[PDB]
Amino acid sequence: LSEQLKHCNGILKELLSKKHAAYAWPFYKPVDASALGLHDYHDIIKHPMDLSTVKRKMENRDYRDAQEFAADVRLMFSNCYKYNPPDHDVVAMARKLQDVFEFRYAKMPD
Ligand SMILES: CCOC(=O)Nc1cc(-c2ccc(C)c(NS(C)(=O)=O)c2)nn2c(C)nnc12
Repeated sequence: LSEQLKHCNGILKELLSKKHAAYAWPFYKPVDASALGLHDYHDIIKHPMDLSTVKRKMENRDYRDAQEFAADVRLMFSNCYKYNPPDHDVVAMARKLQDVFEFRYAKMPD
């Protein structure tokens, strides 16, 4: 891990931590469209993403740089904003978790 990717790994640890679990847990595993009845989910969302996938990629040392890590995390959030109306509970949860991500990601030394 580069120093930037070590920083990203620490961010991932925080996003997965009990501190944020009350709004992070819908992002812990891939959206299960069949169980939830999200009929059009895989038509609307071309590239699903979630924290278990980010965690797998980081653990396997698959990210080439910090930008690749950030793109996945933002893809996860953007999918949630794209699929859901603005007043849905899960959009508010996404925003609270993204507050954590964007602030800590911005503090990455460069
Ligand atoms: C028409 C109503 O729209 C929605 O219900 N939307 C969304 C719902 C949930 C969601 C809820 C409850 C549970 C138990 C789960 N679990 S999981 C990760 O296995 O699928 C997920 N996540 N979500 C994400 C991300 N993005 N959108 C949604």
